[PDB]
Order: sequence, then structure tokens, then C-alpha cells
Amino acid sequence: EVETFAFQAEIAQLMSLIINTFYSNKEIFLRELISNSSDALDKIRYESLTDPSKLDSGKELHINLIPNKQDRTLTIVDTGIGMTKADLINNLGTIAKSGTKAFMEALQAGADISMIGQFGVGFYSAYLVAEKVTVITKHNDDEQYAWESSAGGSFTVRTDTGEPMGRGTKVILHLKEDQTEYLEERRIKEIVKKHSQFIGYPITLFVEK
Ligand SMILES: NC(=O)c1cccc2ccc[o+]c12
Repeated sequence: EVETFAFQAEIAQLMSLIINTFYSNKEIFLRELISNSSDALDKIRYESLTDPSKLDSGKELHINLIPNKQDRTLTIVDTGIGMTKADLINNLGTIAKSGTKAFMEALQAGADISMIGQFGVGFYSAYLVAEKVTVITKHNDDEQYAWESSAGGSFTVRTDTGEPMGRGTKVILHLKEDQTEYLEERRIKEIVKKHSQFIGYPITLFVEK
């Protein structure tokens, strides 16, 4: 059972700007997604201090980067707090509306797309390199869900029957045909070292078979 939703107009406008604007410094997408993972890991870690049972779904707090040239996907996996169905459908986009407006005004005043994370809407920078983004997520208080969008104004949400995750979030980037450099080990290593060197969780870059 697949539900289809419309993005808020302001978020659809943000995604169109990210897709259409000429901007060569695309590599910052990875910093933004790793930052989001780090925030999600901080959240479950903090909550576990007053309720240790929140880690019954997995004690390890980490980030994995998994390239797959056969599928042309780059997957960012974390074992953070995860997202509820309400987060996916409504809560995150509601918060993003104000950050989007501020980001838009900053761009008109001379900011550039690399500053997107300072406005809290860094997730959407995934569309600098991905034609489709799939998010698999599991929060302790909800079921495992798959969110997906190829932009164009709509996204889908369905219950996920795949491999159970325990807890956390998997962001699967279906890369554009000309963005396959982000599947190369040396390129990902370079980007992580440049932009994400002090993240406080182990980042494992998987090797292709
Ligand atoms: N906005 C976000 O920070 C975000 C992060 C991860 C997955 C998502 C899925 C749908 C909407 O937002 C998100």
C-alpha cells in the first residue's frame, strides 16, 4: 500500500532550485547528510541516558557509507533515533518551511547553496547528485517505513517489508548519470576528510566487491 503526497509549495520550490541552479560544488551533499546522521545519533544517545531501554533496538552508534556501482547508489546508514511516519509526512517539512524561506532570502542577498545546512534544510541537497532518494527509517515508537521522491512535487510513503533495520535511517541516493564520482572510494574519502573530519561517531566507508 503506497501513499502519495504533495510537497508543500515552498519545499517543491526549494527542490527545483537545488535541481536547476548552476552550482559546481555539489560534494557538500555528503557533509549535510552526515551532519543529519550525527544529529540523529546525538538524539538517541541523549534519550538513552534517562531511558536505557531505548537502546534495546541496538547499542551501536555509527555511520556507514555504502557505494554500489551496479545499482548506481550511495547509501548513508546511521543507527540514530530514526523517524516516525508523522516525521516523514508532516513534521520535518513543517519545520523546513521557515528554514527554506530564510535560505531563499539569503541566496538573493549573496549566499550560496553550500550554506544550506545553516538553515536546517540540508537533507534536500541530496538532489544535487541524486535523481531519486529513498529513505528507510525505523523509530522506536513506530514501524519501519520507506519514503521516496524523484522530486517533481510529490513523494511516497509505504510500510517497509525489507530487511529490518532495528533503529535508525538509511538514505539511498540513486545518483544522476554524470555524478558517479561519488561512488569512488578515493573521492568519498577526500570529501569525508575535508568536510566531516570531527564527527563524533565512527564513519565506515564500505569497499565495493
Ligand atoms: N528533512 C530532513 O531532514 C530529512 C532527513 C531524512 C529523511 C527525510 C525524509 C523526508 C523528509 O525529510 C527528511
